Amino acid sequence: YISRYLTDFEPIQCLGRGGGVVFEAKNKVDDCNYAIKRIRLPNRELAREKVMREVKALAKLEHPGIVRYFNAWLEAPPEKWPKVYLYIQMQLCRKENLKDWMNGRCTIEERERSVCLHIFLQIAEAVEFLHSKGLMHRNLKPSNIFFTMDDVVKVGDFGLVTTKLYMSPEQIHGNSYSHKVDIFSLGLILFELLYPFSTQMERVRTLTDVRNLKFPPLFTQKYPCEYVMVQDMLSPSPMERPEAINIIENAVFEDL
Ligand SMILES: Cc1nc(N)c2c(-c3ccc(NC(=O)[C@H](O)c4cccc(C(F)(F)F)c4)cc3C)cn(C)c2n1
Repeated sequence: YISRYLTDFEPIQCLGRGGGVVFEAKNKVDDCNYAIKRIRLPNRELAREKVMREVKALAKLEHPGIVRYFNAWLEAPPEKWPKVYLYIQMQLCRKENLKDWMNGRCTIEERERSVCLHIFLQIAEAVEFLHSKGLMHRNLKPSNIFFTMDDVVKVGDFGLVTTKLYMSPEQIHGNSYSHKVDIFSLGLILFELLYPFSTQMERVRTLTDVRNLKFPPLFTQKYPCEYVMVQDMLSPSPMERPEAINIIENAVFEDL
């Protein structure tokens, strides 16, 4: 038995904690560094065949807000001590993610209104695209939103499933039946972009409050239009929240 991953790539480090795993690996033939994700597949035939049906439909996706796909492949290695792993090879993004970007700019000066909305609009446009193809991200949060080396915003890892601060409440109690879950996540992200934080304590407290529609008074005054958008997006009743498309069309972006 030969391992495809081990022959063709020389591993660099880990990028993603798994509960699967995400490595940085140089491809030997093309000398480029990729984000490789090793999933352990289920034992069940009909669980596996549902994952595979997914990679099939995600492979087809092309959008500027979706990380660039390269390859997907299976390995069934011998028992170290019937396990089959799925590898996906993705464009390696900039190591500074949206959390890191935000953590480095803790003054309203550094959070240039126009830059923030631009960043957000990309995240929103990506989510529209996914929804238009009857797909939901279900994993939007600043730690899983990236920039390319070309400095383009990408919605991060999603799909292929076997911190809860950005999940909608219905996502946290029952299965996340609705695709509106993504609209909720967007609500928080838009706010957090426009309103920097000094401490971790302050951030947890303030977001936890905004979830319950208890907005800082300086925010409500400083950004009146955004405040109504973020109120809509955070509607406790999913059916009340706007569609992805409705947010893009909002006049706040019109001329930028
Ligand atoms: C520096 C860096 N760059 C990355 N791209 C990632 C990623 C990062 C981003 C996106 C994704 N996957 C996807 O977007 C989707 O799963 C997907 C899209 C399109 C096709 C496919 C297909 F392969 F067909 F299944 C999957 C995965 C990782 C592993 C995670 N981390 C921690 C990263 N760090």
